[PDB]
Amino acid sequence: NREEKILNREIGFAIGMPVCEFDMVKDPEVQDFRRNILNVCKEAVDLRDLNSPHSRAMYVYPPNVESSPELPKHIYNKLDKGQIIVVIWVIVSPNNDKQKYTLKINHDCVPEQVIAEAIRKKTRSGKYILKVCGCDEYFLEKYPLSQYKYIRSCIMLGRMPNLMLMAKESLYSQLPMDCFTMPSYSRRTKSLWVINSALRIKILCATYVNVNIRDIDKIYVRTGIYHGGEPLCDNVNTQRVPCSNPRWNEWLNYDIYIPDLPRAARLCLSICSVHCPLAWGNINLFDYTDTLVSGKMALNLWPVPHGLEDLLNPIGVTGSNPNKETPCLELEFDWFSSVVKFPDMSVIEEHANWSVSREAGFSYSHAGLSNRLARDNELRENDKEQLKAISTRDPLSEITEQEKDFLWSHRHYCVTIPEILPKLLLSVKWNSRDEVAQMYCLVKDWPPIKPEQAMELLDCNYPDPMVRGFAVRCLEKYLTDDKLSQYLIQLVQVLKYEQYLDNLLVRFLLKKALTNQRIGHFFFWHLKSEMHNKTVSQRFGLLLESYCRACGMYLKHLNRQVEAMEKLINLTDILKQEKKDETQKVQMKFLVEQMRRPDFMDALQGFLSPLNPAHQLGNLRLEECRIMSSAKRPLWLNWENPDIMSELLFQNNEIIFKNGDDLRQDMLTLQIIRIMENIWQNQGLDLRMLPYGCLSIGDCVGLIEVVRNSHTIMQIQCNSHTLHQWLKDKNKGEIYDAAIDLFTRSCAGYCVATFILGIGDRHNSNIMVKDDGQLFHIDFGHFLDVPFVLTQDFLIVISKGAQECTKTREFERFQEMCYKAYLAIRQHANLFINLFSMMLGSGMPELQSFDDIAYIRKTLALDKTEQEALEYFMKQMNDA
Repeated sequence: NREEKILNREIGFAIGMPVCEFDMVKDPEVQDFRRNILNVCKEAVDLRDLNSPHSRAMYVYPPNVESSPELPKHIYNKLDKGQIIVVIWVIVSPNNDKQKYTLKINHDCVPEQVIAEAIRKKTRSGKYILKVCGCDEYFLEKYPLSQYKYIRSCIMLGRMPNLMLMAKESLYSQLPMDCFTMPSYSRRTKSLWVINSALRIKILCATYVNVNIRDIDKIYVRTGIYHGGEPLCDNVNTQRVPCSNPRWNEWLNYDIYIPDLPRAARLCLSICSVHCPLAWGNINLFDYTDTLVSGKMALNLWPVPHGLEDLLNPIGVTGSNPNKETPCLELEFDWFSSVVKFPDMSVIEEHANWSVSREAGFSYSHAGLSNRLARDNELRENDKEQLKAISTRDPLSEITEQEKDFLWSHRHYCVTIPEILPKLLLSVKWNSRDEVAQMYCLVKDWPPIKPEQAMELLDCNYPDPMVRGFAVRCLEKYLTDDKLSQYLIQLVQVLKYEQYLDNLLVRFLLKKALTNQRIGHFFFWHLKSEMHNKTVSQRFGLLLESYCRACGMYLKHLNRQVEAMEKLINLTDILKQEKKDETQKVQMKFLVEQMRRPDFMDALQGFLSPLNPAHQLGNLRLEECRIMSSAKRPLWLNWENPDIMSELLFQNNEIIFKNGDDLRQDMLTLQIIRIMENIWQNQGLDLRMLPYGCLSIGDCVGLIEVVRNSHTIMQIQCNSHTLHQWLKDKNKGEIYDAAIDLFTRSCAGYCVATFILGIGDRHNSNIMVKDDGQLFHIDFGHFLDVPFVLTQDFLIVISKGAQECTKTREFERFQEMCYKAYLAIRQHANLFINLFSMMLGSGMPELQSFDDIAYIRKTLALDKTEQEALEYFMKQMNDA
């Protein structure tokens, strides 16, 4: 058709990849994915069409609400007699005439109740909705007004809520309807258990294996069978062969029997020199149709990632390298006269139910022969008490083989403490179909666990699809849209661990992206920002294709953002190329020259901010745009806020564009800070952090939010009393007390957060202070390594200029904030551990092994008691 060719052009421009390149791939998994995923698209579109048009406005403008309607004490105490003061704005004439009506109402009022009170005091002389003044956020559901994050924050900050009445007809008429069309491209045996053979694989020859004859005599193929990074048997190598003729023609035998192969079994192989590795690759032993791979097949290998001292790379992704001009290794698997598939769930349930009756046969005498079969043995309360103690340890405490045998034995009891499932799963012998079949039935009826606990089951050491299917069940039952957005970074990353294109995790995330457009925005950009990475570009490219067909009109607004970013990349590439050594003035002349060409001049104005799509980026104030003093030439960009009420929120939107630095680390560290702030605010501990906008949009390219009215400590010094005098100066009179209080709280938060996270390299140019006293750190490149950090400059401010701070009462109140903030994060240690664990396959440099993560066990003292952990942080703080 004709409309389909335009839509494919729009999809291709958004992804940076022509749709026809997807059509060219003859891998049937690819084509099946492109068709089979389309039911998620129709379900999502139908969810947006049931109860139109309010259904599609919910989609485009979801409520921005907190997790729970309950308010902490320090929040409620902001509100005398449970009453909030809210200003409601109405425009009487089409000339944008302002009329404010101030209201005093209960915080739990639905937006309809706030419209009623506003319309009654409008007349003192069901057709409207509330909009946040200054940005495209709406209050469409019947949430308690205090539960919306904007209203909650206005209570938190002691700032005045500014809202606007707007008729429903206004918003609805500006939301175009979605005409999702199904595309022209959707319309297109013996079990393993009955095979008693040992596994053997044929390593025949290798091509494109050019390598320097210097320091190379012989080369050889190292293989290994793994299940999620743990070997199922011994690694078997091939025999050394000459470098000029890479032929082995060798069948390798492995200590594992075929019916015991787990579903997620993978062949991890590599080519190694003689005694270093050259290139690696992984193959799934089963395809996406549950078929034991049989026959000849060739694998294009991957270059060794810098830092890989091992010989195999079992955590790297699986599949052939798309660059077919790389080392290519040829393999052959046994055919067994028939198509071999993995047994049905009914066959597994039979074998497992059979296996439980074999237990009651064996009785108590036989139970002695195996420590893992302690089911028949009677269980003292010590056993129940040890299982409880095991279930309460962090996801990275070592589980001994005694404990693993102890866990398998009591699995019918572990169902009663479902939080122990992760450690239980780690106790299975995954190379025993007898045990695994029996674990499946446990997982089949396992009680749901918290989303924060289930996310662990999606990282790099739970590859089994039944384990991961249970994990998605949990998120799909308890994970709120708020928490989904909060954790979206990690949930996108764990898609890389998935063994196949079509899988329950991606169907979950895609459906939520296509029913919640705040989520779909960052879903898009987190995927788009890594299309340059060839290990996942095809995976994310196909997933982006299906998204762009069903997200609706927002595809047009996304392309609008993509070309904006693309012009900024091209323009900054030309600066780093042709004017990199010129003065900043010569660079600015060239910048203003390039920016005033007509094609560029609208590509970058009249689009939505990728940092926050509620923010509209109107006209560009070139007079306020500058190349920044930093290296890599950051662009200070300034747009007009075209909103009618821009003066009540922010009149200019200031964003830094940075080309050259990997921003994934800043984006992650600020996520952790935001979550830590959320934990502290829920426990009534008002420690004000500033998790500040930072989005990676591509390979060492991204956007950074500007916080206004802030200065670095180094500039403020331009005496240890110097900082405090600046704060006294900026904050005279009654403001002094609130300002000192704001600095002490923000300092406590960042002291604790930087200590826990091992945030080193902190100097007076990495710590800024706002005019209202808000301290906050910056440039989070390095992290997880450093001791507790408190300069004398900070302490003088806390004690309001006193000589000894330890002596004053304010330092006592400062410490209790830290100890409480420290113990609050420690009580949520599993959350942060799992979040970092999910980031291991990301390819991020500073999160590549569990050794990198072990440092938060040390700073949080998880192997000690909450007493002795507090004393450790008692000491770490007084060490100054």
